[PDB]
Amino acid sequence: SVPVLRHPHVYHAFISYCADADTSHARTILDSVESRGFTCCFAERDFLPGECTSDVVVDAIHCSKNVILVISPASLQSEWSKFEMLMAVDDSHQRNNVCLVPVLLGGVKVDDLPPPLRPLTCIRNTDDIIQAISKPVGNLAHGFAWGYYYGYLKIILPDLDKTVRQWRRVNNAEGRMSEKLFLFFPQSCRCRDSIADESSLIKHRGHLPKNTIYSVTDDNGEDYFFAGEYIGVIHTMFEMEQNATTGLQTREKYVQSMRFYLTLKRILDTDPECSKKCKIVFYKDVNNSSDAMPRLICNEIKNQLRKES
Amino acid sequence: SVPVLRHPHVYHAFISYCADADTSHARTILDSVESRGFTCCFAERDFLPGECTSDVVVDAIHCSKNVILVISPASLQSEWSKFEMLMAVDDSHQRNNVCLVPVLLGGVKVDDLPPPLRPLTCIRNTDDIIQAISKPVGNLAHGFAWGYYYGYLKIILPDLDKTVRQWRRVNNAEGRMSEKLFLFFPQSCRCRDSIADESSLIKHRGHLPKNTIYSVTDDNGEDYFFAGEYIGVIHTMFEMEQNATTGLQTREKYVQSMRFYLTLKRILDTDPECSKKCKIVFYKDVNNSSDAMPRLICNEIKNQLRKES
Repeated sequence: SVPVLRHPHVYHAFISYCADADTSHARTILDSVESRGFTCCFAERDFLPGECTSDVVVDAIHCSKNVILVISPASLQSEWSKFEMLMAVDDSHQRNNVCLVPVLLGGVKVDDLPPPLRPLTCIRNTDDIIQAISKPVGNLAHGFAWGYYYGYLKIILPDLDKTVRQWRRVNNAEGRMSEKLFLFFPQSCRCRDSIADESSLIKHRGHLPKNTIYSVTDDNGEDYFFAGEYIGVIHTMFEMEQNATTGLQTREKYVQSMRFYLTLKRILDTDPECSKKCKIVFYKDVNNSSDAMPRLICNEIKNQLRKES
Repeated sequence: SVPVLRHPHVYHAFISYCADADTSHARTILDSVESRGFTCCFAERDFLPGECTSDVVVDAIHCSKNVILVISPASLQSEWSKFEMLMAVDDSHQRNNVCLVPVLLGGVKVDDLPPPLRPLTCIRNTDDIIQAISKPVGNLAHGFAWGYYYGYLKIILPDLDKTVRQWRRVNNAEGRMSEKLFLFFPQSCRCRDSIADESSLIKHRGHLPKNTIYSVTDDNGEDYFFAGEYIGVIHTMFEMEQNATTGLQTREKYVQSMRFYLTLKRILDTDPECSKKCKIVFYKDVNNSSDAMPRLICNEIKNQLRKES
C-alpha cells in the first residue's frame, strides 16, 4: 500500500502552498495524507523559522517522491505561482506527469492554469490525491546555446576577425583565408581532439593568440587557411545517447542538436558584434576518404570569401 | 500589408510538410500565400534534390518569420511529426505563439496534438493563415546541468575523494577536512575569480592534481581545509539578467537557477560514483563581514565530516 522510498526520497509528498492564503487548506490535506500512512514534508511544521529559503524548498522537493500543488484563486495572485510553484515544474512533460499532483481549489479549472500545468491531468475529495501518491531529458538547446554564447563565443568573437586578418596578413594568406571562425558540428555530435584528425591532408599551422589555424588543399593545389574547432558542447549529446541510464536516443539526439543549432544562430545573429564572425559547419561525419573533409572545408572557405568581398 | 523582413528573415513563412503525404496540400497553401504577396520557402521547389538535410531545413526555419505546420492524420504517423516538425517547436511558449502557425487538416483537433502544440491556438479557409503571417529564454536547467555533468563533474568526481584523502593524509588535515568537493552557488549567480575573494580569512593552500584547496578558521582557531570552487555555469544567468537585450530578469534568474540546482542534484544522486562526492553550497551572497563566509564554510565542512563518520 504505502511504497518504500528510494535513495534520495525521504518523503512521499511535498505539499507546496502559499503561506499567505492556503495554509489552512494545506494542513487539512497534510492531515488527510499522513494519517493514511504516507510521510509528508510541510513547510510550517518542518521548515525552521529562519530557514524557509528557496534552496531548503528545493532540497525538500528533491527528497519528495511527489509534489502536491495547492492551486487556488489566491495562489495565482501571490507570486508563489510565479516562484515556488514553478520550481516544482520540470522541463520534461514525462517528469511532470509522474511527480506533480496539482490540487485545484475553488473551481479554477485546468484551462485557467499556466501552459505547463494544463496537459498534466490535474485533480471529502481527499481520497483522489492519495491515489496519485501511490506508486528523463528536457530541452537542452537553451542551456547549451546561452552557456556557449556567454561563456565563450561572446568573449572571443567580437574582435576575432581583427585577430584573423592580422594573422592572415603576416602569413601571406591573403585571398586564401576567411576572417571567420569555422565551428564544426558533426551530425553524430562526436567531437575529436582535433579537426585535423579527420584527414592527414589537414595540417596544423599554428594558432591565434588560443584558436588553432589549419591548412587545406583544394583541387588546384592552392592551400586555404582557416581558424577552426569543434563545438565542444555537442559532445554531451553523444555521451548522453551512449549512456544507457540517460533517457536520450538517436532520434532525440538529432532533434536536440538541431534545436541547439537553431537557438545558437538566433542569439548570434541577434548580436551585431557576433554575427558574421563565425561559420557553423554542419556535416554528416560518415566518410573516411582523405579528400572528403578537405573538400568540404575548401568549399566553405571559398563561400565565405565571396561574402566578404 | 506585406511586412518588410528583418536581418535573418528572407521568407515570410516556411511551409513544413511531410513529403510522403501532404505534398499536394502544401502546394495549395503555398500558392494561396505567395499570390497574396508573401514570399515563402517550399522544400520541393527551393531545396535542391541532394540537399534536403535537417540543417538546410533549420537554415530555412532560421530565415523564416513564421513556420506553417501542415498537420494531418497522416502527418502524425510519418515520423515527420517526431523529427522535422519538432525542430520548428521551441522551448519558449512565447516564441511558439509568435512564430508557429499550426494548420490542422482532417479534423485532428487541438487535443490530439502533442503537448507543446496544444496551447498555441491553432487554425477556402486559407485566408486565416495569411492573417497569422502578418505582423525569449526557455528553460536552461537541463542544458546547464547535463553539460556541467558530462563536461566536468562526471570526469573528476568519481575518483576525487581518493585524491582528497591523499592530500589530506600528507598534509595533516586528518579530521579537519572533508572528502567532498564544495561547489559554491551564490544566489545572485555572480561568480568571483576565487572563493577566497569573499574574505581575507580564506587562505589559498595549494591544489589537487587542478582543483584548489583553501583553509578556513572556526571560532576555536582550528583550521579546516576544503577543496572548493564556484559552479561557473551559473554566471551565465547573471550575465543574461544584466543584458538588456536578453529576456531574463531577476525573478526568472532565481527560478532558472533553482531548476538547474534541482536537475543537477537529480543527475548526481542518480549516478552512484558521483553522489556524495560533492556538496553544493547555496548561499545569499549579501554579507561583507570577514566572518560571514568563513563561518558558513566551517559549518558545511563540519556537517560533511559527521556524515563521513
